[PDB]
Amino acid sequence: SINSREVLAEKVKNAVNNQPVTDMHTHLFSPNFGEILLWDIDELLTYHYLVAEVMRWTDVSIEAFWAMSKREQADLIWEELFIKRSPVSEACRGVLTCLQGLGLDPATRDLQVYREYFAKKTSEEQVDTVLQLANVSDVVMTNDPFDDNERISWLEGKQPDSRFHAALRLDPLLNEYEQTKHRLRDWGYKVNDEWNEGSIQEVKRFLTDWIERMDPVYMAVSLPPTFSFPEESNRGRIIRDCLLPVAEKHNIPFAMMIGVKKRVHPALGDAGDFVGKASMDGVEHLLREYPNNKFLVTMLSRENQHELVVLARKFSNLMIFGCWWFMNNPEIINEMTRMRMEMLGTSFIPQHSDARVLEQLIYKWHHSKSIIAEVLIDKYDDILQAGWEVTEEEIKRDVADLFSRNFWRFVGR
Amino acid sequence: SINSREVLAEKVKNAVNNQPVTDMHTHLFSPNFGEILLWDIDELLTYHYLVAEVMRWTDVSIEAFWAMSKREQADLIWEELFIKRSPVSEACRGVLTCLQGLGLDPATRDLQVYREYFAKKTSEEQVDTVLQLANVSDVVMTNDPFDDNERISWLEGKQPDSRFHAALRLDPLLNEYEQTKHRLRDWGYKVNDEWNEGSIQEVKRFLTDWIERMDPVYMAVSLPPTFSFPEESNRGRIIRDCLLPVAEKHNIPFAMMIGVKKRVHPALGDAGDFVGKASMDGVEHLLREYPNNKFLVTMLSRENQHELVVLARKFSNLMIFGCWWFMNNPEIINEMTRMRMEMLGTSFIPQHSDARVLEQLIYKWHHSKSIIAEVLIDKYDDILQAGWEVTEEEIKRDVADLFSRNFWRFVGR
Ligand SMILES: O=C[C@H](O)[C@@H](O)[C@H](O)[C@H](O)C(=O)O
Ligand SMILES: O=C[C@H](O)[C@@H](O)[C@H](O)[C@H](O)C(=O)O
Ligand SMILES: [Zn+2]
Ligand SMILES: [Zn+2]
Repeated sequence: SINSREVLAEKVKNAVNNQPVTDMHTHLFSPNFGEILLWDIDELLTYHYLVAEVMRWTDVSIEAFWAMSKREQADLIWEELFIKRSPVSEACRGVLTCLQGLGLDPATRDLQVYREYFAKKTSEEQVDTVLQLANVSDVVMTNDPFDDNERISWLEGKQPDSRFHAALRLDPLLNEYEQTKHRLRDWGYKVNDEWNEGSIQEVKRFLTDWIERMDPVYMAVSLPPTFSFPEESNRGRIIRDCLLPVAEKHNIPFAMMIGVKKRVHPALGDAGDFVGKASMDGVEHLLREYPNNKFLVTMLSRENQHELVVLARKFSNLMIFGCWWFMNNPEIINEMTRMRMEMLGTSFIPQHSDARVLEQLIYKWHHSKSIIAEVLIDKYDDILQAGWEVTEEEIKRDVADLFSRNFWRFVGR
Repeated sequence: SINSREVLAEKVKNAVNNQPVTDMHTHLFSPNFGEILLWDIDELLTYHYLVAEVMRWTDVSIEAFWAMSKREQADLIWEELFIKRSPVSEACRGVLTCLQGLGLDPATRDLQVYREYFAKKTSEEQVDTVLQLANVSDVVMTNDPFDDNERISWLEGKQPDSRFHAALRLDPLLNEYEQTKHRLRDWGYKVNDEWNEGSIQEVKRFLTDWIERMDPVYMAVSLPPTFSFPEESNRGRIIRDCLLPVAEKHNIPFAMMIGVKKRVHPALGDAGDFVGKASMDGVEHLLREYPNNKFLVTMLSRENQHELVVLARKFSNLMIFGCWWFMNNPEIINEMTRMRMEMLGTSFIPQHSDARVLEQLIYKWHHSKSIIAEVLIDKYDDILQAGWEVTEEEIKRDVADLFSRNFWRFVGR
């Protein structure tokens, strides 16, 4: 039986380590979609998190950086962030965890040798390897139909294998309708100059056509710190007249990733986004006024985290998830996961990888699981010491909810 | 390939229940038009059908009734027609069907709890709820340009959403021209004292102006039992020289609801109209003499129903529809629907709801569909007995024709 923190620690760590993970938000693609799925050490080293970091150290111009080849970029970052300075940051640590996880030894710092490993392997094989090592059963993608490369694949019949699931990303439609409406009409969606019945129906038709083609687990959008709802704006009316009705009809949840301030430093590309605290008014209104709609929410500002948890206490149709981006750091992952558990028990989704490069699934889940395991150990021990019987079976059940079941139960699949 | 009677009944009922309905005559309005759209339990209980019925029981004078507030009128009707006597009449049965459909429970007879349901929703939300429950996809309104409230609404650009369609009601123009002509000139339509070229072209202009503003699926008028045509009167002349030619040009059907005798009991208001049998001469003449015009007809007298069916056998430019008002009772709906199918096959429109209160769509259609399903089952079964085997697809086709396709195909939309 489990009758001590010591015994508990072992059981929790084992259960957490063995629980197959459903990664509900990533930037990975089923291997059959082609090169859009990024992988290998050079891709790991050029993750935009490391681009931002290297630029704080290197005298190499950002324009010169983008001009270099992928290998040149990787060599520079490795040299600047691993050799000239110890790789102690979270993103650098992550690269190391991946290498070790694949059987490569960071002790040698032999980059040329690490590279050879990847060269003698295919995309399909590396996917098998990584999913096995990271113990990830299901990966949810981010599918942007407004991206020409991504859109052509779906239109031409490309479909993910069983391990990969689609999520209809809609940032251009909701946040740039003034420019995006012209593309809809180019694709046959007769949206008019004014927001009338015709415009509302065509936008709904656009969403329905893409839902049928992708069979998404949810529709998503990243939003700025200034997000508000209700709102007399293109976004406010599209959400009110089109997105919500369609989502309820198909019982598809609406995922909102709030707090991103896009391109405060354009020259840095994907690495040029900032953060800002948002008002909870919009989320609060959406949850209260649309009780038949489901909402998946994650916020970027550290200062929004505690109140988001309290908001989940208020509305069952709100399912909070992950420690997103700038929140995806040990210090923050820990505080967020503890506040969440203390006020929500196990009724939340503690994490997602947001993996942009295949191998990251290894470090993202290993770094997170160790922290989540420690929180669970503290929480289980507190009730154990209080006289409660905790069985290994109940631990596996709870761990399964946190890393997989809660999501699937919420999406309705 | 259906050969057993049980499967046949099963497929017919499923097809009827699943078939999205086009309700081609109601007194409902798109929710954006305002409070003109009536809804909720108090509105249901004060429907004029129940006003007439409660007066046969209550000692409360009609004057006092009208003096009462809406909620007080509802309480009296509830007490008098539901508590003091079993609510077995069709209208009272309808209110119950509505409450049950909404998820409310008639068993408790808790009127206050029922009211609480409506109080927590908006008109927009309730229309969404009711259109779904009643599986009604299209509602045809009754739009009267002679009503100040309605007119100004159409003048200020108000447009119904895609679920609602307009029908240009002309009772004041055709039945009260003498008093109405002064309003036509007040609006810039210079009709002359006598019926000449100018008076004819200005009346046409009025019609055309409103057809362009409403884009009605048809033009309508309710007529008395004494209706005649040809006829040297304002109605006879306006119809001959204006209505018909204008209707033919725009290929717009002319709907005539014949048989009502207005205000035989003035104090009852909307619940004070009576019925009388009409001559078929006028309708016979119109169909034969104006073959390029389309006519939608429904009559109020039980005694007019059989010959109307026969008239439809004579003229393809006649499309009979629904079981109107005093005909909208199970006993009459059943005999009417059977006489119609027996002499016209599927070439007619069996029903319309005539809803004045939103929630009525639930009971109007539920009560009618069960009866129409019964008739279909019997007729399909009769040919099955002869050796004919229908396919489930042919059934869905026939059902679609009756509840929606016959109307749109007839109006040409
Ligand atoms: O976590 C960081 C991501 O890789 C971002 O670059 C991304 O834009 C963000 O997660 C999003 O999906 O909107
Ligand atoms: O069913 C009865 C209606 O509510 C009547 O009051 C209405 O005047 C009639 O249907 C009409 O449109 O002439
Ligand atoms: Zn992301
Ligand atoms: Zn009517």
